Amino acid sequence: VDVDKYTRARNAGGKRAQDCMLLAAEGDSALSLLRTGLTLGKSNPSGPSFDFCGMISLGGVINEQLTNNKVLQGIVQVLGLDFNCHYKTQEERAKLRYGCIVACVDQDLDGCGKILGLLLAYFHLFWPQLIIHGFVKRLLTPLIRVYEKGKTMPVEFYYEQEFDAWAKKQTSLVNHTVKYYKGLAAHDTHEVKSMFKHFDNMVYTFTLDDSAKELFHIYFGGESELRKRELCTGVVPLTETQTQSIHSVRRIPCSLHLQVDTKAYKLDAIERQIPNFLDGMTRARRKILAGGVKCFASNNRERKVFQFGGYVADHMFYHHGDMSLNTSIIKAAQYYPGSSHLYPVFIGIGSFGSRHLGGKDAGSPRYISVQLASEFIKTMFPAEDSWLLPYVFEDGQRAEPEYYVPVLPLAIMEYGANPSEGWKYTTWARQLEDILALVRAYVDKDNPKHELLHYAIKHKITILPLRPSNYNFKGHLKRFGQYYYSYGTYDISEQRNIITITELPLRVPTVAYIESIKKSSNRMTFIEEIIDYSSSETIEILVKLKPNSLNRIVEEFKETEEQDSIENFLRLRNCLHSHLNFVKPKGGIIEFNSYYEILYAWLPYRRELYQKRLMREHAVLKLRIIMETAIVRYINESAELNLSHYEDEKEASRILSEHGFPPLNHTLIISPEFASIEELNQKALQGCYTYILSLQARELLIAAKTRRVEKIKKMQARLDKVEQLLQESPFPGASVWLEEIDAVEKAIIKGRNTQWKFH
Amino acid sequence: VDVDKYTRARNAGGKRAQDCMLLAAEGDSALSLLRTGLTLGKSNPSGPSFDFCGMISLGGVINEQLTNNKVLQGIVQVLGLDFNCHYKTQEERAKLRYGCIVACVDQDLDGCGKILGLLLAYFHLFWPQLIIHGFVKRLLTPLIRVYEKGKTMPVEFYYEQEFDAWAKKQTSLVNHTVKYYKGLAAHDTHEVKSMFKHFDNMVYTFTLDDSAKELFHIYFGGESELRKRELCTGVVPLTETQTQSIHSVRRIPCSLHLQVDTKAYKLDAIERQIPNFLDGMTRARRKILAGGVKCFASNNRERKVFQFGGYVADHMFYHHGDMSLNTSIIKAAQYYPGSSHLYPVFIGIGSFGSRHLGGKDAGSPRYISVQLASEFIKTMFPAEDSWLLPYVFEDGQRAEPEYYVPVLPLAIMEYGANPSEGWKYTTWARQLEDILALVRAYVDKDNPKHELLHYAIKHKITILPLRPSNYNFKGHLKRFGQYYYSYGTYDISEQRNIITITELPLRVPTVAYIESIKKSSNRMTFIEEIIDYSSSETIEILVKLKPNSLNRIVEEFKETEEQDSIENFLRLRNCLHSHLNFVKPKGGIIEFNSYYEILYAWLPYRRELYQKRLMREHAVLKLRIIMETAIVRYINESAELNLSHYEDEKEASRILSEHGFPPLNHTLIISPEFASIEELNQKALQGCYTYILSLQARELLIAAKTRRVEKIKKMQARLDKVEQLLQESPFPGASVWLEEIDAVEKAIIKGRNTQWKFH
Repeated sequence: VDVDKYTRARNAGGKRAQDCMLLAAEGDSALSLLRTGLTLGKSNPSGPSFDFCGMISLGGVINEQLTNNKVLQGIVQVLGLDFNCHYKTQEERAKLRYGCIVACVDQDLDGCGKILGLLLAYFHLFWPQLIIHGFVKRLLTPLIRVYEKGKTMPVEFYYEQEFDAWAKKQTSLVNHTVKYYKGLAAHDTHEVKSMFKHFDNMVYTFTLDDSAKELFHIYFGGESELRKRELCTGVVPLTETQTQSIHSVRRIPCSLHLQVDTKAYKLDAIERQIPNFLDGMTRARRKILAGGVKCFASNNRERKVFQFGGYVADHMFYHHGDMSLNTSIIKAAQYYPGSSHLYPVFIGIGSFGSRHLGGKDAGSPRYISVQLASEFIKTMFPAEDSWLLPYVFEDGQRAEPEYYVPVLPLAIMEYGANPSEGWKYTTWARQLEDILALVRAYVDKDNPKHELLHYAIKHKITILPLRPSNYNFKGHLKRFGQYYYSYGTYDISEQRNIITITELPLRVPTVAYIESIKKSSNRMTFIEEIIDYSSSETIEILVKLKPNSLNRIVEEFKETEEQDSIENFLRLRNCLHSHLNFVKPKGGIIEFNSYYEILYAWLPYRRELYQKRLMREHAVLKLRIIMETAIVRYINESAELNLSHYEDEKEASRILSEHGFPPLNHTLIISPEFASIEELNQKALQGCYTYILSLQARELLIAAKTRRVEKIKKMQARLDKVEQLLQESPFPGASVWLEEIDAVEKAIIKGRNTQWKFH
Repeated sequence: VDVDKYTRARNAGGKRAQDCMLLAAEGDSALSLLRTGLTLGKSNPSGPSFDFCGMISLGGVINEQLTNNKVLQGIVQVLGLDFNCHYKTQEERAKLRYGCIVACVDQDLDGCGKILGLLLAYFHLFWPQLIIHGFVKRLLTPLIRVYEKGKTMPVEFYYEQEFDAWAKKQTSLVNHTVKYYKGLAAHDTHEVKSMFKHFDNMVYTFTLDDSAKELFHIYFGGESELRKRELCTGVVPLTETQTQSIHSVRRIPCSLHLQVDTKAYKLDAIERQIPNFLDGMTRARRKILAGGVKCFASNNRERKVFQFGGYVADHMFYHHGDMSLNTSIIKAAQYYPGSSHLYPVFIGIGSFGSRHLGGKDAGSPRYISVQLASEFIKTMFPAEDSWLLPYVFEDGQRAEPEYYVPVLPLAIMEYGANPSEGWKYTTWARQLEDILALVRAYVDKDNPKHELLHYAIKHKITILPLRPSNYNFKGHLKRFGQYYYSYGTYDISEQRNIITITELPLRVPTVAYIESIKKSSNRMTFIEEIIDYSSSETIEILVKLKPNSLNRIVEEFKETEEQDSIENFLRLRNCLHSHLNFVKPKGGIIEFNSYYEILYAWLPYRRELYQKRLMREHAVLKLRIIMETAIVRYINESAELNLSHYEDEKEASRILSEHGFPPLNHTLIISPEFASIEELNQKALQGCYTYILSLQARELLIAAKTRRVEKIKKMQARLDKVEQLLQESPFPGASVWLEEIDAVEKAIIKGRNTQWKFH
């Protein structure tokens, strides 16, 4: 009759059992917070205590197998729950040892949504009436606290959207400190006391409606086509009306929790394994790329992998562990035949691995240095449109972007595979020449197939070919039926009775291949020994045969038309199966039938980004021209017309306000940031004033005025060119796209002439 | 007849077997380097190839158990080695399948010294003649390469001392790039080709001498008192004569390798578990403290544990993994009764753990923030003498200091224990009042026991008491015999038949204690249930007894005089066993019989540091006074006496060289660094000149000259005070030490009034 990590309430199971509540803590950290709150003593006389309140741990807890869960068995035992009986009446519910169960879990993705979702699913499966009658409850701790200097009482928000609405109408949010509490352990000692002072206010009840029954069957108890539609749309956050309705009665519908908290957890797991089709990288790889750009921007100096990994964790908010971070960093710099990256983000300094072990023979991160490939990165990922991309915010801090939009589709140009046994994803890189022809035809108006390609977009004609890349592959790519096959190369020495394997299939490691041949009993009866004399980045495997075994091979493998007998005796061919699964930029899962669809879907995103880049540049140039013209006009209208003897902020302001000097916002026009065109327009015009008078005396000289006037002419010439670019026949920024394609191609050619070293 | 990760040489085992060599690679990364070098083809016609050369892996390999090693069995099989036969003659050695075995291991501590030391020990144990006749060899790759711009040929050094001698006489080492190769994976593609172009030059042979036989028995095959003396002295690096003798004949004595490479590996493992008695922290904790000071120096802003852990890895060269780093960071900020740190380095924001689980209930590093305790750290670890401490250099980059010398001995003031099952180390914190009395008496000349204490230092009288700290412990500390015991507190309710435990022993977790009582069958027969209603940082455990079991207890535990029957029925007492094992600052292991010896040994180090601080400050002040006097004298001897129309570096130099302006070194006098007094004297006087003429015109004004003159008087007054401090009766800087002791005490009192929050 014992349960681990369970503290019995004093009144539990007695006459006052219905007044007792069971706190289901997520883990040990949650238990410590509950123990502190439940034992405040005389400091919180009205707060909960160990009277009418108990604790139990939900550690682990991760259908016949469902009943074997030891953690869930303890919850049933302590609550007095009985199977085969439905708690449809109050008198039957009075037999339970506790009045209700309250789940105290973190408000993160690996919190409510997974631990709480399973608890709701477990109760719904066996005792639906308990959820209907409010037996299952949730402790809704504050998510965001805003602290202002001079005030000891913060402003607490239970949802992200609540803070966004409040911050929008809070004018300048400079004197306020914003803290995010995604886990129960994030609360300070004084914050815990405040939460338990109003403990009853943060207890929320779960309600079961008609829509929740279908949702429970989809998310839980089902791993089939039913879940596909739910995960193909993304997470829709709760609206303001829904949030206010929840707080009005402190009742949370089960459907709303599943649609938001549970779905987001499901999508997060997939996003860690499935890349986005816009750039073909997962969120973990984005932080490495975004961190790599930031780390090596000031100086492109060699850094150790573990040293660079610390930079990514410190700056890009990477908290999944250095073991996965260092491995991903190493994979981002590996360059060998059959490597995942045909165009590595980083430059590999040292032994980063080899094709023989499939990159598993990489050196230790302590001795292995890394360096950013500046030439390739600065062209494939332009820095001028990086401000335009949406950015992931981690606890209110800017992190790696939501997605990258490279000049060429990287989801097609690289080899991709997910080691995890779930949501299969395999991508075979298409050759650069085919991809360049398609993109150039789409953008260049003078291309002979420019009109034909645009016609083929709406009808999926696919006039131009897309073929697997044969770079760093001295084999054969043959298309039989609807699948491509990569064939290895072998040499036969009749006099020496030795078969030499000079090439393996496209992505077959040497060590794994030898094991597959060696473990085949039927094939090994013709082989006495296998010797691997292969060099780095080349295959040379000597297969020694029995004295009279070469002849016997041809009558046992039948000499298939598609596969040679030696190519059948030795597994020298493989099928290039593609599982084109990707995550949409807005959220969800998208399925692509062909590599053309991925390229066709990526084109609009890059097309509008060029228009967005020019439109924002046009807005910035107009603001800069106005500011510089006013500064130049100020020199011509200097102390000779209005002196600066006033030397006061208000007093200098009105004297020229009649003249007509605009109160433009400095530090924003000179240095734009991640600000949209609409956001820039309001802040620039309706901002501060102090951009004049703050200049030194030498700027008023005739020589100093000349450079400012010349600067205006330079910006005016640029402004006229931007207008011409916005009016191009195919779409705005078509010529800019073509120029950047050539720059990317030159960087790739330069990186291919060397071993992706560039120096 | 198969061996994993073994590539057979073409001539191995044949007529040319003696010309073949077996390369024993440390791991997969080493194998990749060997494969690249051995297959350079026509690019290296004279280099080694797969002819007369093979590879084998030493992965794992970590006496009856020695013979069961699968990895070593493969080496014996491929070499044709036979037991029970001694290779004392050439004809017997001709039966081996390879001429020699060459170990290709990293030049780091977890390289040669451990993997190579075991290989040498294995051969020495069974076939000593093979080492005598040169069968065992080592591949000595370059350790340090120095690259200078404009030259493609670097300068290679095989030892750290070789580079130090070369860099000492290389004048300004500004145009040279220094790279460290502590592992085989650190070599670039072009460096590997260079190494294998001269492969025979980097092959070194091991020689066995008389002294090596005893050393092999000590380091290997022995875990007893014999190893104690070897590890009590530290590592002595090879001298210049020894290094030159090794390179002259390419023969490495086995004794030299064991005394340097193997001993350093042994000491490194101990240093990761045993702290230094000067500050009571290991090398891992030093990087956290040194990183914490650097991270929070600019702004003391809250940072996540994983975010701060990335900073330590990136800046303090921490490469042992974030799992150990995050755990150590959390332990550095835990503050609860029975915690390891009575004076945590950091301020714990969030749930950092509790006494019930012994700190194991800490929150996830993602949700847990950390903040430096600036008030305590800036006083206990002064920043002005941090430049004086020796510093660990990782690959030529400055890292955390070799040791810290705090104002008070932290090795005595904190609780310490090593979880690892080796080199037992347990420290029980002495109370602050006893420690303050001892240190103050030693430093203050006016203390009544100042003369008595100094007399007691040389005779170990120990006039002043040292007692275990009772802070955050509502129990009893009783000294019986030669050991201290901490007793818990209990309450007995006769009418309720419940025993309430209001206090546990000093360092006994609540959860572990209940398990110990619950697992005792004899004790559990009187207990029906145990309920843990304890609050945070307080103990309240209800023990429910059988109706007639309280009486029976007293006749079964006999009511020992030292231990009460209830204190015996419930394990409410423990022995404060102390294992005072520490690592010496210079290296080695030191054993302390009593806590007085640790305090007595720490005193000289802190005493000389104060003298070193004042002596360097005196030297800096003299240089600053000379520079400022020259600048002031320059204003009085301005263009009126010598103009600056010359405007050339050489031309302006000689015109005032007759006047007598010294060519002082700027950017060093103004901003001292980790430079010794002797180093500072040479560089300051014999440096550059450009400290005059580089000042702006306003500095020559009469008002500007006045502040410079006033600044000289301020420095002159400080210089006179420093001379007075250096002539104090007990020792230089005695009053400075007393002032800093009060500052540390005030910070501790302030941190104890709060819950180590300070705000």
